[PDB]
Amino acid sequence: EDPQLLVRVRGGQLRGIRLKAPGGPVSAFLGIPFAEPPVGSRRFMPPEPKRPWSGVLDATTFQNVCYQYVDTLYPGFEGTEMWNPNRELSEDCLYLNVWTPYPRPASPTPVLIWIYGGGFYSGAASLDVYDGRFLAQVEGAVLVSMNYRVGTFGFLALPGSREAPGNVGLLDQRLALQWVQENIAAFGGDPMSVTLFGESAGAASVGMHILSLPSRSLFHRAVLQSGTPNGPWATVSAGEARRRATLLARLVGCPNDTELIACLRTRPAQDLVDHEWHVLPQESIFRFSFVPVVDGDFLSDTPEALINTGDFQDLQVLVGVVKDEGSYFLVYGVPGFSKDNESLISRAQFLAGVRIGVPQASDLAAEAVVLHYTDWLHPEDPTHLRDAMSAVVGDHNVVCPVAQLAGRLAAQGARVYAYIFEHRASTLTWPLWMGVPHGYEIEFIFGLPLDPSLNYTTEERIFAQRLMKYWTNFARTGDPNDPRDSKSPQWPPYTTAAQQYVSLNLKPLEVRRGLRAQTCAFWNRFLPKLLSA
Amino acid sequence: EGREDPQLLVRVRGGQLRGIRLKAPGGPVSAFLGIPFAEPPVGSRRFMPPEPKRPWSGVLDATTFQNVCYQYVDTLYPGFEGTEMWNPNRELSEDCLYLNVWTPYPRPASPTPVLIWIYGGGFYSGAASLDVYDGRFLAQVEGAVLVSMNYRVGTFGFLALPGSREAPGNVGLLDQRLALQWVQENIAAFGGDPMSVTLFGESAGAASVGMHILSLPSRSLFHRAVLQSGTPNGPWATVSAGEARRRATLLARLVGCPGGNDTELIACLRTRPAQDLVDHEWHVLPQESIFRFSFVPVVDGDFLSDTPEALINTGDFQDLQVLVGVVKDEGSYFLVYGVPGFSKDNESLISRAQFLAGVRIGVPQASDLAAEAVVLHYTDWLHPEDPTHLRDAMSAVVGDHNVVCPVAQLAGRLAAQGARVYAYIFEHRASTLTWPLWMGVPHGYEIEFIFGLPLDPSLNYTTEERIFAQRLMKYWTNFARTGDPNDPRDSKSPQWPPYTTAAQQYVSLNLKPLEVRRGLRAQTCAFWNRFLPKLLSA
Ligand SMILES: CCN(CC)CCNS(=O)(=O)Cc1ccc(F)cc1
Ligand SMILES: CCN(CC)CCNS(=O)(=O)Cc1ccc(F)cc1
Ligand SMILES: *[C@@H]1O[C@H](CO)[C@@H](O)[C@H](O)[C@H]1NC(C)=O
Ligand SMILES: *[C@H]1O[C@H](CO)[C@@H](O)[C@H](O)[C@H]1NC(C)=O
Ligand SMILES: *[C@H]1O[C@H](CO)[C@@H](O)[C@H](O)[C@H]1NC(C)=O
Repeated sequence: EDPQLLVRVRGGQLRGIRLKAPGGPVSAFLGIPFAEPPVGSRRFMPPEPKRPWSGVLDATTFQNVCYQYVDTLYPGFEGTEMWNPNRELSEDCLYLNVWTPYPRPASPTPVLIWIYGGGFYSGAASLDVYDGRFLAQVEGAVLVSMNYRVGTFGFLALPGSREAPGNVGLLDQRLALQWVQENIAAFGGDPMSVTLFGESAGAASVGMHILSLPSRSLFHRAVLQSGTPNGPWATVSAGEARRRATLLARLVGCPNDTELIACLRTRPAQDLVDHEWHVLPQESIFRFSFVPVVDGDFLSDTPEALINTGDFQDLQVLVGVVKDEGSYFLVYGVPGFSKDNESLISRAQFLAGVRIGVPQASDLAAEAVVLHYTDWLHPEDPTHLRDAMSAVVGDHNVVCPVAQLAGRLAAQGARVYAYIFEHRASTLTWPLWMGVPHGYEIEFIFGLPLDPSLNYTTEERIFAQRLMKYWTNFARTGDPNDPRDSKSPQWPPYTTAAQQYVSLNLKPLEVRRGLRAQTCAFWNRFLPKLLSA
Repeated sequence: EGREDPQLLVRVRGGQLRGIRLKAPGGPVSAFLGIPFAEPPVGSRRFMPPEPKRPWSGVLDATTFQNVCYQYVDTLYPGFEGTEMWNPNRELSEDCLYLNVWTPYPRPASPTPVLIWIYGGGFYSGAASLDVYDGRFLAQVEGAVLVSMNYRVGTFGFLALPGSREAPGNVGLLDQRLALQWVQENIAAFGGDPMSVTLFGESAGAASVGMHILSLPSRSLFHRAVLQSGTPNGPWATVSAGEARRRATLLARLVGCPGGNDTELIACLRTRPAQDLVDHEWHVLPQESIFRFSFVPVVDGDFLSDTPEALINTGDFQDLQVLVGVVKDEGSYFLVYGVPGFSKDNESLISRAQFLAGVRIGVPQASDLAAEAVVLHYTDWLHPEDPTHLRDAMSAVVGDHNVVCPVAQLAGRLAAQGARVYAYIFEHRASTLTWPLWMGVPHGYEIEFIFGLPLDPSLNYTTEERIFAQRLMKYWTNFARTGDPNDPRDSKSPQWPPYTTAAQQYVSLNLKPLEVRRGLRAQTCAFWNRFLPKLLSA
């Protein structure tokens, strides 16, 4: 019995497992329950604290993946499979993972909590790209990741009902955060230094913890990679959630909110997932059926209203985007696009893709989009049209929401650092035209290149080490700058006046000004005036 | 006769003329100034189409410029050259339908291609007698026959009650056409070739050239066309029948007025002293505005069979050769005539607030939403409050909306419809310019170079400006002669390629050799020419 692998938490005893990282051992405690299994009649309900247990609970393996849709577009293809569930699917999935160095920290150590993305319809903390061992072994961090309910199970809502009040997947996260507050000290973690970080839907979740008062006492800093609580895809109104839930019920034969939710509770899990995509009001991409809902509770108002009026002093936040946010989504619904060819399109197809990429746009607004993104020097060149379609999607859904959030935070007291990630992995399995797709910074932040068997390049390794530095230095301090590197250039804070941000790639940090400034003014300032009138 | 210069005596359809031997720096030229081409449009002829001049007896003295057509005179900066050089330099009169002719001295052996100049000035002003329109340099240096005519401006030229007999509108343009017919009949007696006639003009003169292209009876009167900083399409050059009616009716009220209605109204207007009409001209504009002119050509279904926009979209322009272009800072001149914050006597650094106010004035026809779109497009979002950027952006809104984008629309529409198009941007600021630096190269300041004024040593231009002026004179005349501004022998010199839809090439005109550029302010003009109409159409 290795006494390093033995921990007592408020619920009982755990045995972890000692894992090998290239630099040495780490302690991993995987599959720790933080909630009672949200099964049977607990479906759609807020999570409850895990009841205490007897003896020593085995925490040496990843627990099950929250029940979710599994992608089928490219069966067996690594670029898609890497995001697919790598454990068995179950509604019994409320478990979290903790990595710490071996031996466990002598002093209270800063905590990074990872919240996975996946459009609020998918994801799991057990994926290889979320492997905590590198950050724990190299930077000596305590790293925590939890599972939270996705799809219908996490976000199906009949707003105002007692038995599907919505946002329970967010409460899943929030409960994990309390668990960390109550227990992390036993692992060597410093509960008074907790940094949330997440990507895509995970970034949006982090954003909603910023905006939801009861979460604020459970963390001190936040990182939002490629995602925001504001924006077109991350929330729905109460009216729209009620519409989609009522529609899905009709679709599965169901049938008072109580009775509708009761029949839904009788339904096998896959019966709900089978119809998940069928409740979107328009044919669209970068749109998800069951996401957080403006309930007047977890979200007191819309994210837009909350960022416009919130007070963010004593908050430090790190935000950014990858070079080609939109490319990934095009192969999933836009005619003309495939990963198996260069996806050179016509003007007509670009017009049609915009109605799909901006599904809520009036004829006029879509006209405005096409006219903005067209290169009038080369209005018909397929290579431009292709790259612009990608840009429309990326800017509409990520880049401009990020710039909007960065802006409101800095202006309202927050300390903000912005990046754009521009390195494309040598190992990337997607075609060249997709550039640096949504999601491909993660393997670097988590330190995967340090694994020699992964066949990354020497420079990609040096680069990954630099990113792990920025992230952990940010966790430690709220400032991603190494306090030992006495070298210009430094990473400056994003402000409303200078609007500085840095590029992350193989070359040294470069300071740029204005994050898609003109093009985001179009999305952030002009379009909303339009679609109204 | 007997004891006068036998080279200055010429007969035209209406009678005998005595011209004058002028000195240009490189030699003498023949000028025939103040040749009448129409009966005086005075009395019961005010507002009427011109009647051709009745033959005179004896030798008409044609040694002096004739009266300037009755017009508003600028009072913004009194005694200031930058303003006064455009003001009338002869007596104002409704009796003003005269034309001028410069030819080599002695007159040419073989028939010589003719250039006809149509002055600009918003259709409310102008005169062929101004210094910057002096044909002596082009005549002496290039051997050209140059003709400039006076045409009626303002109320006298463009007041219309559409459909009536007594004020059908567009009579100012009919004055021009009649001068063009005069050239066809008479120019051969000066050594001019009526089979090679090239129109050129700047601003409203440019737009006039455009309208002759679009009007059928004009088409047989010329062969090639040059449009400098102006277009018949665009927001200022025409008005609907309804709008011209409204403006004419309003102006009548302001002066005391009041066959049936229309006949009596116009009859009353003809009892008014010319100055009374001029004094109320600016008061009929629907909004507070710059780059808008009260009395302009009207879309009448006659001279203009439809809107210029419709005509250029749906026209056949096979075998038409056009040179078009713009100056670097089309809008700056206009800001000092209306937009608060702007003056020639300071740097005109404006606030964001002043910019927003200025946009409403420079784009007076815009809804609040359209106005918003303009402000959002022209704002620098890295420096949205920088007074220098807002200053220059104001100038660019006005210049793009009124000139640069209409020209781009015209050029692309013509090139796609068969025309041979050549396009330029004029970027040289005269060393002698009296306007401030901030105004850059303003509207109208290529003209003195096209006409070769830097060849006058007394004018104090630089040596490089002389060489530059000579290049431009060659471009324009080579184009007049061939339909191609390039010198057929000088392949060593960089070439001026035609403007196409595919490549959108144009050239820079400055002290340096020709530089070819692609894209006539393409993104920004897609905004004005494609998006903006869709908005206001909702
Ligand atoms: C790349 C990283 N990403 C987030 C973790 C995983 C993919 N999920 S996605 O939302 O990004 C794109 C997608 C959307 C709808 C759909 F049906 C299939 C895929
Ligand atoms: C500079 C060249 N230009 C055309 C020849 C001179 C005419 N002035 S203008 O029509 O261009 C601008 C203007 C408008 C209203 C006003 F009251 C006074 C001036
Ligand atoms: C320039 O002069 C004009 C007129 O006097 C005035 O409206 C404007 O405020 C002045 N601007 C500056 C920069 O002083
Ligand atoms: C690949 O691209 C072509 C057009 O370039 C498109 O027709 C096709 O749908 C794409 N993929 C496949 C193989 O279906
Ligand atoms: C330029 O030449 C001299 C320079 O002082 C001067 O006497 C003359 O008047 C100037 N010419 C003009 C047109 O200003």
